[PDB]
Amino acid sequence: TLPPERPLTNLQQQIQQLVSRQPNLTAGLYFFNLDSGASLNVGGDQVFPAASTIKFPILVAFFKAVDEGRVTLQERLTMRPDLIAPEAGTLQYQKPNSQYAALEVAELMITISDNTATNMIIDRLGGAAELNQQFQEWGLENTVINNPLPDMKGTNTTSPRDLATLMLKIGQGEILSPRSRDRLLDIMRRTVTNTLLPAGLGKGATIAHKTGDIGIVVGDAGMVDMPNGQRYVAAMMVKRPYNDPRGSELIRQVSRMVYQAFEKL
Repeated sequence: TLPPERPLTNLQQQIQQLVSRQPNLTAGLYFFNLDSGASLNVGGDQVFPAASTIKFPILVAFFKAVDEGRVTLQERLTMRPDLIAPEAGTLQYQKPNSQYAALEVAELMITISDNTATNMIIDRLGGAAELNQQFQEWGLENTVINNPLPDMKGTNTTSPRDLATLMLKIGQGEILSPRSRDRLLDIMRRTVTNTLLPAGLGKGATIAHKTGDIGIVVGDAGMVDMPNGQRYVAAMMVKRPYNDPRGSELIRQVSRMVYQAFEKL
């Protein structure tokens, strides 16, 4: 039973000030503390290229199909030539039409952001339109798969609010069965890219999250448990000049600010 949003208006103003004084960076972020209801929303509703953050909603859809018996964890998925994609991933180095357990593929999609793995999962789950439908059903108003991954062009979209709100639902025990939820969270704690939201967290904090980076956009979203007992959801996306390190640094800084604010309180 959740508390109502209570905007941390002063910290929101500080974050707003910070994200707008750097040229050619456009940020959006949404944070929500499950205990205090304290919230931060600075451009959180705005639509952004999803980059690999989209793989999080896809993972939820994978486990839903598993819950519903439509997919099993050990069934074999084929890496068809049409699904193979460059950029992040290890499956692309394997022989085309080799096969992998559905769970292994869903895992790789998140842990290492495997693009071939992602396209395999999207295909197995009925394609982009089918998944877009599901995203709408979960209330994800701006989360849309328009093209296969890696989608470097950035045609796939989401919003910080969409991502955080999905994680909030999952954190609360909605959508997925207990078994599927816990496995999803396990997988989202074993990702290899922890240079954004986690880099602003204090010692002892844990985070289930998924990053996305396509050069023109960088972002991350997840759920943090703090050693003081508190829990919050977090999502931030930054449009930037191609590969600008300022964008990644700005996420670390906002992450830090928020974490330290929740510690004070």
